Parts: sequence; C-alpha cells; structure tokens
Amino acid sequence: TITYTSQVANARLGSFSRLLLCWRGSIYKLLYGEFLIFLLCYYIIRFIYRLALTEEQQLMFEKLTLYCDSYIQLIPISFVLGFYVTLVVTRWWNQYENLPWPDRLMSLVSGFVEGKDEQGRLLRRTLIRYANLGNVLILRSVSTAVYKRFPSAQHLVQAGFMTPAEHKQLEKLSLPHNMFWVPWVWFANLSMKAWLGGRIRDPILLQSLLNEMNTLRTQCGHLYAYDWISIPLVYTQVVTVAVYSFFLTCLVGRQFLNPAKAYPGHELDLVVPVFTFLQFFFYVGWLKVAEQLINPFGEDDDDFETNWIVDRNLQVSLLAVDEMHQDLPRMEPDMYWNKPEPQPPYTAASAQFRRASFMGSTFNISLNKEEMEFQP
Amino acid sequence: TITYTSQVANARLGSFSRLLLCWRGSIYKLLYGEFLIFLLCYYIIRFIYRLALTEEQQLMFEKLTLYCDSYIQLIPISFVLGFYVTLVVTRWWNQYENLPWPDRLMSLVSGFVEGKDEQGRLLRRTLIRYANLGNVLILRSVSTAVYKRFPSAQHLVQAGFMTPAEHKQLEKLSLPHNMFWVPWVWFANLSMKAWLGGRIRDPILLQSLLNEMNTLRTQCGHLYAYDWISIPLVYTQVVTVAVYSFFLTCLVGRQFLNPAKAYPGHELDLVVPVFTFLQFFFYVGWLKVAEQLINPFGEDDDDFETNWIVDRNLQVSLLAVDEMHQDLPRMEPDMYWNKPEPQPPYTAASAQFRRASFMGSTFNISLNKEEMEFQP
Amino acid sequence: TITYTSQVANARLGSFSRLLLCWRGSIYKLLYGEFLIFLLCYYIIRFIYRLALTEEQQLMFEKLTLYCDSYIQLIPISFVLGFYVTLVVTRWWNQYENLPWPDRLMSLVSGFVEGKDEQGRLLRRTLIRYANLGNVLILRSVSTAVYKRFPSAQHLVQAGFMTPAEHKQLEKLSLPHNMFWVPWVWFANLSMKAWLGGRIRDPILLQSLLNEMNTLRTQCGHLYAYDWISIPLVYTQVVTVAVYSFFLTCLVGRQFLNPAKAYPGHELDLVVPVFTFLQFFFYVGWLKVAEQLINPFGEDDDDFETNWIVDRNLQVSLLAVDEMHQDLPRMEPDMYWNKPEPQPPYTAASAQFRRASFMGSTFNISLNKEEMEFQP
Amino acid sequence: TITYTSQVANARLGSFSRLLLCWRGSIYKLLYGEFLIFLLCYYIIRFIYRLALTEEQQLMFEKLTLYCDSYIQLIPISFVLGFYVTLVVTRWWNQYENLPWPDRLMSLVSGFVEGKDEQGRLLRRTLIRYANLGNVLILRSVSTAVYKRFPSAQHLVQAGFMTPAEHKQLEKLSLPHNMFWVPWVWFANLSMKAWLGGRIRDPILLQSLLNEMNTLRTQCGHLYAYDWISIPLVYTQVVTVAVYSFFLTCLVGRQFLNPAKAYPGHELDLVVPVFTFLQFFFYVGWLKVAEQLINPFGEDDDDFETNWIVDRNLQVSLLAVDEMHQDLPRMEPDMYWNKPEPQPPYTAASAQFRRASFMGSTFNISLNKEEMEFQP
Amino acid sequence: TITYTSQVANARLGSFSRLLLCWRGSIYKLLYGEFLIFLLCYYIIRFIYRLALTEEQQLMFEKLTLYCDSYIQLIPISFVLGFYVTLVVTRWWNQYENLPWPDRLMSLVSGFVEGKDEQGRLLRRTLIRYANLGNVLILRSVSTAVYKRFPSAQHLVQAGFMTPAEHKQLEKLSLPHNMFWVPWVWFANLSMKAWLGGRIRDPILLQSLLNEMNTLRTQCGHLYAYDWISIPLVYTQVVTVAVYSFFLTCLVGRQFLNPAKAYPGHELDLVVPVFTFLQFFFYVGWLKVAEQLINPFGEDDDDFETNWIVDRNLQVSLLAVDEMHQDLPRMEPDMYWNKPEPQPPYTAASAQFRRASFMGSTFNISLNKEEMEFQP
Ligand SMILES: [Ca+2]
Ligand SMILES: [Ca+2]
Ligand SMILES: [Ca+2]
Ligand SMILES: [Ca+2]
Ligand SMILES: [Ca+2]
Repeated sequence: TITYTSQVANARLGSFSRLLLCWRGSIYKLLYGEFLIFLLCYYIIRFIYRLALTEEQQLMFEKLTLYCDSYIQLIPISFVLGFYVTLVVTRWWNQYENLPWPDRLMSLVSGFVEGKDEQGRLLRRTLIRYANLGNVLILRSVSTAVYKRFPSAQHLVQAGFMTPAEHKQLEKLSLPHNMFWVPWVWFANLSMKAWLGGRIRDPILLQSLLNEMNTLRTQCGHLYAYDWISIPLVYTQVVTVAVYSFFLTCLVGRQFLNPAKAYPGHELDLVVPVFTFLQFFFYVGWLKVAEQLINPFGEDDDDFETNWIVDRNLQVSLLAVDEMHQDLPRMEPDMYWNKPEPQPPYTAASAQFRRASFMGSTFNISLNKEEMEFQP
Repeated sequence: TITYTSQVANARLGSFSRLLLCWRGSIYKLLYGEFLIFLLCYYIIRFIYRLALTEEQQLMFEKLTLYCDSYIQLIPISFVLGFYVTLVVTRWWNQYENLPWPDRLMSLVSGFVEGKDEQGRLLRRTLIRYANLGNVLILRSVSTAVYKRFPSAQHLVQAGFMTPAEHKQLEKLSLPHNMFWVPWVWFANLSMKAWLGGRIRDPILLQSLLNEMNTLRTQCGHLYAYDWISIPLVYTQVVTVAVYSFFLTCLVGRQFLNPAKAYPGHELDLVVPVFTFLQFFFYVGWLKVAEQLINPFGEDDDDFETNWIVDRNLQVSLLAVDEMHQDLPRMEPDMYWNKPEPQPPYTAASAQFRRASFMGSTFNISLNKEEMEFQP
Repeated sequence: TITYTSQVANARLGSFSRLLLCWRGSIYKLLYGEFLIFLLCYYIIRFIYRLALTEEQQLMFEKLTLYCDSYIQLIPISFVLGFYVTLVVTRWWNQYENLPWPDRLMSLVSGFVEGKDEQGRLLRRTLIRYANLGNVLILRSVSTAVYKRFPSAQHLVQAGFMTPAEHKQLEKLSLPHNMFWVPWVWFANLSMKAWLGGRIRDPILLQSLLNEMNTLRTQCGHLYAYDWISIPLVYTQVVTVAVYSFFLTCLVGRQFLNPAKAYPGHELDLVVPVFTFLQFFFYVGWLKVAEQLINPFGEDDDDFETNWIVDRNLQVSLLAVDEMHQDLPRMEPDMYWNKPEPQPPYTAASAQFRRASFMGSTFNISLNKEEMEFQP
Repeated sequence: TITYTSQVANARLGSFSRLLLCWRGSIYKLLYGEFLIFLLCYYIIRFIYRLALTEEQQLMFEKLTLYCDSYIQLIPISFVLGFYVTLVVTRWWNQYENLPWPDRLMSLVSGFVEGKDEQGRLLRRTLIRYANLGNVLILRSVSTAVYKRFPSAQHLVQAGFMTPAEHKQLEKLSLPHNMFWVPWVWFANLSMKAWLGGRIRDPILLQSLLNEMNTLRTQCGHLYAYDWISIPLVYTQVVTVAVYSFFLTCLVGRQFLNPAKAYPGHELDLVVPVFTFLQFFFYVGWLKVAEQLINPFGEDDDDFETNWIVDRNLQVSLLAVDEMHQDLPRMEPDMYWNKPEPQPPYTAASAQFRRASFMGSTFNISLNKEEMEFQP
Repeated sequence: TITYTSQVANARLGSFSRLLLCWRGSIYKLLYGEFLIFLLCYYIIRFIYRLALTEEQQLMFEKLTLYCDSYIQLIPISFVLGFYVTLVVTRWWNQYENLPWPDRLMSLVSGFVEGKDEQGRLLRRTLIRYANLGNVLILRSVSTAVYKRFPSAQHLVQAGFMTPAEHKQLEKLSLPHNMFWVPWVWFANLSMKAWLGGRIRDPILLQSLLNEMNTLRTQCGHLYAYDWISIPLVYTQVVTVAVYSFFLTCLVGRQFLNPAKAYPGHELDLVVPVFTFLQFFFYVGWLKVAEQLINPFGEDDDDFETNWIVDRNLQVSLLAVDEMHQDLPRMEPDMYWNKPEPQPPYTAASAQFRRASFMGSTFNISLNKEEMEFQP
C-alpha cells in the first residue's frame, strides 16, 4: 500500500504533477520492462527496414506501414479498458471491505465475558484468539505474503496463533476442503459453554457476541469467494488482446518512413516516436492498474498489508480483551461540567476553520408579511 | 470456474500476456467455431470476387466494397457492448453472492441445540439437513449440472438429501409451484418444537436460528428470481444484432480489392485481413463474455461449481452440527499469556513484509510553537 | 416475463443467434410499426426527389442531402441512450426486488403462532391474509394486470382476498390517500393481541414477526415510490428528441443521390439504405428497451407476472400457516448417520462435474527450507 | 412530481413520442427562455452580418464562421453532460430514498403502546407527533416549499405540528445549530417513561420502537447531509461552461453565409437552423435535467411533493396510532377455509394473464435412462 | 464546503450560468496558475515560431504542427477522466457517509442510562464523551484541519475532550498503532459496569447501546481505511499523464500556422486559441474536481467542515445526555385531538403546493361492465 493522502490533501499547483516523481508503486516501475521490450522491437524493425531492405522491399514496407497506421482505433481500447479497470477497482475495494477486523467483537468480548480471574482471562483470550485464528487461516489461504509467513499449520502453532491442542483438533477434523471455518464453530461452542457456566450473564449478550462473530465469518467467506471466483478469463484475455494488438500494430504503423518519398503523413523523419511512447505509457499503465489490482493480496507495492493487519489485529484484540477488561480511567466531571454550551478552543493554525453552523438552504429565504399569513 | 489468482498475484512482466496461453475457459475455446465460419464465408466471397465475376461485375463489387467499408462504425457497437457486458457481469456477481452457505446457521445450530444424546444428534442433523435440502432444491431448479445430478426427488432421496418420509410429505404438500420453500417452514416448525422441548434454552437463540435460516431463504429466493427474470430479450437481441451486423458488413467491406485498379485505401493485396480478424476476436470475445456469464449455472468452464458447493456444504454442515458440537480443543494459556505486545515471528521469505503501522495522513504535519498555541 | 435461461445456459455456437428467432417480447414485435413508418417516409422522400423535383430543385436537394450528413453523429446519441437505459434497467431490477414475498413472514407465523385448534388456525390465517391483502392492495395500485383483475374493493372481497368485515372497516377508515398501509397496522395490532392472549409465547417472537411485516411494508412503500416518482419527463424527452432528431436527419442525409453527379460518397445507388436500416433497428431497439422496462408492471411480454405472483403467494402462505403448522416429517437418522465424510453419488450425466476442492490461490506456492525458517 | 407511469405502462407505437406533447415538467417549459435568448442573438448576428458589414468585413465574418464550424467539435459536451447527469440523478434518487415515512414506527406504536383510555391516547399521539415534528423540522430546513408553508416555529405551532410547551422547550434548549434532532431525544425519553410506567410491556418492544425511530433519524440526517454538501461547484461550473460555450460558438458558426460565395456547406440559405435548434434542445435539456434534479426539494414540476408528504404522514400516523389502536375487523374464517389450493377468479379483462407457474430453467431438460443412473 | 443548494433550488433561467460568478471553490481559483503557465508556454512557442527561425525551420515546424494536430484525440482522455472522476466522487461521498454522528447513540444513552443524580450525570456524560473522543481521535488522524486544531493529546486534554486520567490510561496502553479504537472498548466496559450497577435496567437496552457504539466504530474504521488505502497511484499517474500528454501535444498542434500557406485547417489566424483554451478549461477542471475531492479532509474550499462537525457533535451530545435526560415538554392533547382528518393550513406563499393525493397509476383505467365481471 502506497499512501499519498497527505500529499493530495489540498488541490495546489501541480498537485498531481508532483506525484509523477514517485517510484514505488508507480507507472514506471510497473511497465519499464514492457516499454524496454517495445522500444527494442520498434528500433530493431526501424533498422531492419532502413538497412536490410532493397528498394522494392522498402516500397512494400511503406505501403504496409501506411495501411497499418490507417487501421488503428482507440475507441475499442478505451471502452474495454475503462470498463474492465472499473470492474477491477470495484472488486479491489470490495476485497478490502471484506478484510475482517476484530474491533467490534473484541469490545463485545471484553465487556460481556466476565471474570478478572485466570478462568475469565483464559476464556476471553481464547475467544479472541479463535477469531484471530479464523482470520489468519483465510488470510494465509488468499494472500501470498501471509502464506509465505505461515507456510504451514506448524508455522501457525510456532507463531502462537494456534496451540498444539487446536492443531491436533484441526488435524482430526480435517476434510478435503479449506478448514478456515472451524474456528467459528469453536467460538460458538465456547460462547455457549461460557453462557451455561455463568461467565456470560445473558442470552442477549450471547446473541450479540455470535452476531459479531458471524459478521466476521461472512467477511472471511467473501474473501474466499473473491480468491476462488476470478474475473472471467475470457474478459481478461479480451482486454489483454486489445491492448497488446494495438501496440503490435503500432510497431509497424508508427514507423518514420523515408522523407524522400514525401508521403503525406511522413514528411519529417524524427527518430523517437514520442507520441507513440506517450500512448504506450497511457494505455499500458491503464492495463497495469488492473494487473496490479486484480489480485490485491499479492506482493505488489499497492497490494494490501495483510501481515501488518494480522499483527495489529492480534496485538490490539489481545490487549482489549485482557488488559483493558473492566479497567477504566477514573470517572470524574469533565471540563464542561456546568457549561451548557461548551466551546473547545482553537489554535493559531486552526482559528480560520471556525465556521458558523449550516442551518439549511432555506434559512435565507425572505417572505413578506402577507405571504407568511396562513389562509383560512 | 477457472482460477488464475495465483498467476496474477503480482503485476509482473507480461502478466496478462501469459494468460493468453490458456485453453479452458478461453476466448479461443469460446469463439473458434464462429471464427471458422467467418473465415470460410470471407474467403468464399474473396474467391467469388476474384474468379466468378466479370469485369463490370467486379467493378460493381469494388464500388460496393468501398461503400460498405465507408459504412462500418465501431462507436455504436462498443457502447452497447460495454453497457450490456457491464450489466451481465453485475448480475453474474450478484448471482454468486446469492449462493447460500450454511456456515453461520450451522455454527448457530451446533451452539444452540443442546444434547449430546441420540435425540440431540438427530435434531441438529435434521435442522442442518433441512437447510441443505432447501439449498439443493433451489440449486437443482436453477442449475443444469445439479439437475443432471439429481433429475428427480427420488434421486434426491437416493443421494441422502431427503428421507422417504420427507419425500412423502413433499408429495402430500405438492402445489403447482416450485416447492423449494417447504424446508424453511419445516425448519421453523422443528426449531419451535425443539425450543418447546427444552433443547433450545431461549427464544433469543431461537430467533437467531430463524434469522439465519431466513437469510438463507432470501438468498434462495434471489437465485430463483435471477433464474426466472432473464435480462430483457430485446436488449440481448439488440446487442446480438449490433455485433452480427458489424461483422456481416465486414465480410464485404474488408475484402482485398484488386491492386490493379489502385484504389485510395488498398494499394496492396494481402490474403489475410489481420486487423479485421483482430477486431473479430475482440468484439466477438466481448460478446462471448456475456454469452458465458448470462447463465452462470450452466456447464461452461467459467460457470459456478454448484455440485462441489453442494457436496462441501453437506459435509461441513453435518460435521459442524454433529461431531463439533460441544467438542472444543483444551483451553490453556497461549504463547503470549504474559506478553504485553505479542510479536509473531517472520520467516526469511516474509521478512521484507514487516511494516511500521500507518498512523494517519496528518502524522507528519509540522507546526511551530506559536502555531500550536491555543487561542482565547 | 420471457425466460430464455435454459437456452443460454451454455455459451455454444450461435447462442445469442438462436435468440433472434423469437417473436414474443422481441425487437421485431416492439418496433415493426415504427420501422414501417420510417420506411414509408424515407421512400416518399426518395420518390419525390426522383420524380417530382425538377433539375434545379434536384440540385438543391442534393446540396441539402450532402449538407445533412455532417450532422448525423452517433457519439452523443449512444452516450445518452446508454446512460438512460442503464438507469431504466437499474430501476427495473430494483422494482422487481421490491416485490413482496411472504415466505419469511409465513414461516415465522407458522412457527410462532401456537394452537392447532380453530382459534389458532383462524389467527394464523388472518395474519397471513393481512400480509397478502396489503401486498395485493399495493400491486393493484401499481400494476395494470392486477387492477384489471381487481378493479374494485368489492372485487377484492369477491375474490376472497378481503372479508366483508374488512371491507367495511377499510371504508370506515378511508382517507384521501391510498389505503394500502392499513393491513400492516391491522397485523401489528392482531399480533399484539395474540401475544397478550398467550398464542405467541414470547415478545422476542412477536418482535421477529413485526420485523418481517415491516420489511414487507418497506417493500410495498418502495413499489409505491417507483410507481409515483417517474423518471424525469425532461430526461425521457431528451432521449426521445435525440433519437428522433438523429433518424429524421437520416431521412434526408441517407437518400441515395444521383450517382452521375459523382459526389464523394454517392457512387453506388442501392434502393435500400441497409446501413441506415441497421442503425434504426439498433438505436430504436435500444430505446424500446427503456420503453418496455420504464413501467415493468404493464402488459408487455417482458413485464412482471404480478397475477401469478399474487396467486402463488396466497396459496403458499395459506398452506404454510394452516396445514404445515407443526406438521413435520418423521425425524429419523439420515443416510450418513455415522459416516464422517458423506459423499453423495453422481449420475452418468454429472460424473464429469466432480471437482477437487479449491484450497486457495497460495496452496501451490513453493518454498525452500531456508525460506520457511522463522527468524529471531 | 410529474407522473406518466400509466402513459408508459406498455411499449406501444410512439410511446415516448406521445410524451413530447406534455408541457408541465417538460423540456420546452424548462429551456424556452434560453432558447428565446439564443434565437434572438442568432438572428441579431445574422442581420448584422447581412446588412452592416462591408465586403471585407463580410469576408472576415465568413472566415470566422467557417473556423468556428470546423472547430466546434472540440467540446466534450456529451461526455461531460453524461458523466455529470448520471451523478445528479443518482443523488436525486438517494435523496428521495432518504425521505422519512412514519409507517413502520406508527404500526409499532399502535401495537405496543397500550391503553384505550385518554392517557394511552395522549401517549401514542405524542410519540407519533414527535416523529412527525422531527420530519417536518428537517423538511422545512431543506425544502423551499415546506419553509414557505412554515416560515417559523410559530407557524409550526399554529399548524398544530408543535405545541406551545414544545416551542418553549425548544427555545430553552436553543443552540446555535439546527434543532431538528431534539424530537428524537424527546421520543426516546418518552418511550423510556412509558415503559417504566407500564404502558410498554417489554424492553424488547421498547427496543423495536427505538430502532424504528433511529432509522427515521438516520434518514433525516441523510437529508440534512444532502442539503449541506452540494455537488462540487467546480464540477458544476465545468459542465455549465462546456454547455454554454458550445451554443455561444454556434451563434457564429451556424450562421447562413451568403450563398453567392458558394461555400462548401453554405450553398443554400435556409434561414432557420433546424439542426442547430435540435442540438440546442438535446444539449440544453440534458443540462436542464441536472439543473432541475440538483435540488429535488425546490419548486420545480419534477421536485418532490414535500407538502403533500407532510400532510399525508401526519394524517395517516395520527389515524393509525389513535383510531386504529386495538381496533381490528372481526376475525372469521375466510372464503378458502377448507380449500387446500385456493384459486381466486379472473375477470374477462384479466383472463389472459393466468399463467403456468415457472418451475426453473432446468425443468425441461431431457435425459436418457442410462444418463440418470447413479454411479458407484 | 461550498453550498449553493438555495441558489439551485429551481431550474430558473441561467440557473447554472449564475454560478459562474463565484470565486470560492471555483474552477478559476483551482486552475488559474496552471492556465497561466500554459499560456506562457504556448505564446513562447508562438513567438519562437513566428520570429525566431529561418524559413526552412518554419516549414519544419509547420509540418510538425500538422502532424501533432492529428494525435490529440478527445475520446481516450474523456473516458479516462470520466471513470477516474466517477470513482473519486463515489469515494468522496462514501467518506462523508462514514463521518460518525452521535445522535442515535446520544438518544439511546439519554433514554436508557437512568438517574437524575450526580452519578447518573457522570455516567451519561462519560459515555457520550467516550464516543466523542473516539470520533475526535479518528478525525485528527485523517483531517488536516482537525490535526492543526489538536496537534497533540495534551491539546485534546486542554480542549476538554480527554481528561488527564484518560490521557494517562492511553499512555499506559500505548501500542505502536493508532489508538482511536480505545474509547470504544472503554465504552463497552463502562456500559457493562452501568448495567451491573443497575443504572441500565435491561440487557436488551445494553445491547442497543453497544450496537449504536459499534456502528460508530465501523464508521471510524471506514474513515481510517479511506485515509490509509489511497486510490492506486498508478491509476492517478495514468490519468495525470493522459491530461498532460494531451495538453503538451496541443502546445504544438494548436499553433496558428501562417495563413499564407493556405493549409487545410489554418485559413485564419486568431492569435488566441480560444477552443484550445476551452478544452484546457474543461479537462483540467475535470482533473481539478478529482484533485480536490481525492482527499476531502484537507483544507480545500469544498472539503468537509470537520472542526464544525466536532464542535456541534460535542455540544449536541452533551446537551442531549445531560440537560434533556427525562426532561420532556408537558404532554397535552394536540390541535387535532378529535379531528379525524387533520388539515394543517397553508400560507399564501405555499397555497399553490396543495395537491391531491396520488392514488396509483392504475386509478384512471376505464373498464366496461362486461370486462369487470369475474369468470368461473
Ligand atoms: Ca496484486
Ligand atoms: Ca453459462
Ligand atoms: Ca412495461
Ligand atoms: Ca429543483
Ligand atoms: Ca482536498
């Protein structure tokens, strides 16, 4: 993930221009190899034509080049690329939105599961750990970075996400499927046991816990679905064929013919097809957006930070359910105890941001005395 | 379903170009017959123009070819194709999203339905089987593969989804409508009976169970709706006519005219219309995307694996409600029992994915001592 | 509703071509009259130009025809048609999604409202009938077929959807508004009475019933909103003007001028403007899609089957609440009672659909021993 | 709100053509003033060119006209208009979807709040009136028509929406913000008091009431947000300039130059620029769609009927909570008491709408005896 | 935020043209510097070509300009801008929709947390202050203005948002992540303590409170996610490159070539490239819309008023939970106590907005007596 929100906070002079001097997760880094290959092929063709062709062969090449440059359309490429990239971006944001966060569940567990003793600590930590374990199982199923971190369930046990007992239970339950769903059944059964044992004081609280856990399960299932059901290969191939055929044609169409022949278009013989290179950057970067975002759990610069998410979730959830359980800051009257209209101060840097409240678009409408009179 | 997520995890050199060497669920497999027909017709027309026609007939054909080429437009093909395929893909993903997964309901059943005896086992298994039976009924109504697997309710009984008693009950209830809704009424009544019998300890748990079952029912109803209410046939016919008229026009417009006449835009008689063939591949594959995705429950390569989903759902739900009920791994303190900030290790292959936490885009904003001062 | 899902299950040779032989709900049926009028106008103009006009008038008409062609642009018409039709299709699907299905409510009623006696039968049937009556009231307000079936509340009473007592109560309550909301208040009060009288054992069950009823009410309100708030007449008129101006400009710009004059684009004189007729079919069919779908509750072939929905809902809900209440198939051990991994068989037709489970995209990643070792 | 759903129910001959004869909320009514200004400017320029310019000045004007007509196509007017109007229409429908309806809350109040005496009547009426008061407060903040109806809180008191005591309470609570949120706090506190006083029999019922009230509050907050956060003024200005400069250029580029000069496109002097007027209608009406829908709470013909909504909501909610409380039609066996499959009759006008039930797309699949045999 | 809803309430004459006279948040203010740079470059090139070079160099430059003019195409830039800006606008609206409002939670707290004594006041104020503190923490993480107002937790304490005890607790809990999640755990634990102490009378009320708190937490998490996961930098660079390449090729292809050469499209020398500057306006203004909305929490004119939102939320929530708790206006019969159909009056300015109720689109259908008869 490359963040530039602070850089694009305000629309200043050359706001997006300054972003062109970025390397990580950039168009240059994404397409430099493809551009080098295209440039090498283009100049090899130019040489071959200008040095290894007789007069008749040169005339044939000029006719073919004129025909190729004639038969090239940007409309299909722009349409297909725009629609495909829009679909890929929508799926990318959906996949992020289906990343499970244990915050709601951890707050509920910390609040509801009672007991400051070892048994209560164990119960809360085990519940939050089951949530984290389900999340990590799905994450290592769908993300290459997470899989490389935890290439095996033994690695999961070594990292502390799973205990040897949980590992043995999983191996005993093993089916010929992905077993990322097991920790949710474990969580449901453990919560039912906690309620039956008095640790959870109420079936309403039990239902809230299970609703949060089921929301997490739905998110993990959506992640699995996005991993499994790829965008149609036919659609991907159509977009790729359009984009690549455009520049395969350009390799011959955008060739500087001999100026001596005074062809209408090919009057001035440059050496660098600058506009063709600009088109290459534009279209191939548009395709590279989809190439990078199609699987957002790879190891691209703009791919999600799944390992950091896992670490943060584990630490935060464990802290919330163990250290922060029934550990509140002292409750005392605040600074505005007897002030009906509190007004927090502004600093010098923010004094300009003090704005009058918006009272509605009809606030300033003016009406006459006769107009405002109710009729009988 | 064809999966290439592992192949497109990272945006590497020629990432999408490498996907062009795939056969299953590919543009070639989808449109090779249409392309062969188009090629045959095109070359038949070329041979007729070259041999059969006399001088005047050939001149008339050349004028007709110039006019037909002049009247080929791709804006009012690209526009309609893009909009139609976007609609089809949206409906395709919605149809997948409405595939019922019994995971949430199965966790709820395993937790809530009490009793480790034969009666409890039977009750839990019957509830989960009612859910699975409803899912399979809708799936065999909407999916050709599932129908081929279970072409009759007797087949469903033989497969184990339905018991003979349930089959008899369905026969008794038979109405002149699709009876996929009956298992949900059965589930509601059985849950009420279980709660009245003490197996479910609270109406709150009963309500959670029924909410999950009703979510599954809504998903099945959406599947039925998508099966019944097809995309408007007028819209489909409009798209089909656009594409087919474009290429029928190309059949005459893209003929290679005699170089002897030296017309403005041919000047060179190749035998293969390479750009016309590329356009055919592009546009016909764009159409074939919608052709394959319009019914995602057929037997295409990229259609959903409904039979695998059915088998997996049956296995997982039965295991969860039968063997996993009140069967938990031993609860013991974890590896980070007294560690304030757990830090799971990284392997050598994943050490580069360790990142500092993102603290917000305002973290690096710098202010002077006077700027940060609160004002009165 | 025209269904061709079975026909388009698989992407076969000419899958969408086979759909061009359909008449019901087809582009031909939709626009044959408009095409006839356009053809008549075009050929009247052509015959006037060919016979009635003198030499000077014919030269003037040739100038006008050559001048008209530059104003026949397709980019804006395609843009406006695409966006308008996308909006209309989105609204059409939303309108179907707001069609009320009493399945969830009926399952809840059958489960919760207790009593196999006459009083319980009457209570359950009355609740489900209130739901169906509200649905039918909204449907007859918004659908021409349902209105023609039930042109009056007396017709509703005769058809059995309403009792004479309910009709008298509605007439007593009559306000100067659509009274489709009354049955929901009736349902709420009757459910409260049932709970107070012991027929509903718990306020949790009562709340579930009322949540389902309120979901139905929201769907009915959305149907009313779609019926009332039409797409802006300005937008509809703008799209209509675009299409009509395009095709009335074509009436003069697509006339085949005297080939003798040797104008740049009028060498060939075909009596039939095939490409103009193709464009007419394409664009007027695109507009006819919106014309048919703008009101999905009319009597078009692709309009919804509201009458069938009403009949099916009544029958299914009555059966579920009355005969299916606490009438369950015998609970007995299933086929896989003691089979840890059930495996339903495949028929000869579906044997090829047996697929291995998808374990994730990271399953096949290869790592060395050094790569998989944890670092300290 | 202009409704033409009945007119566009069926896709008949000239369905959208017939809508071109409408005046209210029509393109003519929306843009006749702009069209008159444009016509006046166009013909003033025509007379200036034809009567006030010498030979050289007329030659210069003709060159300018040809230049403008050649370079007019540089305006991305269709693109900008489509992409802007789509957003405007989406926001328009969202704003409608956020209009609060008290139907669900009123049914809940009528059912739950008990007591047929004066105290219960007062309680239910006060709750529903708090809901209506919050709705009307937000509506008068965001709607010009509602503000004109109720230009002050004293007007609200006179209209009966608020009592003098409520007005005094609002004045006492006055903060420098919009006080549309106060009635929701009042509703919550009154519901809590009613529950504590025995008028509400269960905290579950109290929670249902508060959930409905909170949904209404969220809708009102969305209305406030839409009123406050206008569409980007930069975007609106870009679209406005794009549309206006097009016709400003047309004023000179679409003039009829002297036919004596025999310019390529100016051989005929047909005084009226019919195609330019058609373009004006198309583009300016496409912009008028956005101009009318950008604030759907103004006084346009297609703007929402906020005053009618307010009146209807008040009447319906008061009736439902006061007259309809525990006032049900007599409950008796219905027409289909012992009919397993009720079949409501059809009229002569609707007999053709009786259809066979749709049983799925796989229903008609035919398989041999061997294909259907289960395999081992 | 710049609001013009009142100005655009009605679609009046020149409604959108009257917005072109605004400066704040305007296209002029956004792009005047870029336009000045473009002007300087264009006229530098013009002066070089006119009087800097010999005749041979002038011919070379003329050929280069005539070549460049054919490469600038509107469709690709327009499409990329449309898709990118649509994505940016959608994300901008979602970001606003994720702004946390404490109104629902504050009403629930005021209703549910009992006690008019100091303990009750402290409990309610502390809960609402925890909600406001979480909101402010996320807002100062994501918003430049809020960060400038509260550049440190000490600033938060001095402003009254956090007590010294809460600051100490946050320091003791400090983890290497953003700690905005802590107040939600605090809220859960404090609500549990209040329920166990009798201040909250029912676990259902506790669950409602925690549901509202969790909704706020999810909104804050979405704000953090939008702050962290920027739109892909590759996509941003692609759009920027498209725009800049277009307007850099324009710098040479839009030069007014010598009219004496009588080039095909350069017969007039206007000095000022009016249409090129109009295109710059349109496209750079589209890009500036995207640039301004990409980070809606910066300090642009059209960025959100986060500081005002913070102040208003604090004041309103404190008032609601402290002064408005169990403080209701006197309950008395309203104006329409015994009026079956209340009819609030209309003023003279709004009398024209009184409309008849819409009874449905089928209301006016006319049927004969024989048509309306039921068939057997
Ligand atoms: Ca990736
Ligand atoms: Ca298919
Ligand atoms: Ca219709
Ligand atoms: Ca308006
Ligand atoms: Ca900004």
